[PDB]
Amino acid sequence: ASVQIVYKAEFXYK
Amino acid sequence: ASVQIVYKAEFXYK
Repeated sequence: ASVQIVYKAEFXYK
Repeated sequence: ASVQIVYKAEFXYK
């Protein structure tokens, strides 16, 4: 599992 | 369409 952070504007493990 | 930047570790419009 890993930390995932997304910037798409909006900005958030699995 | 919009800019998308992802951090998952690795770090990249659609």
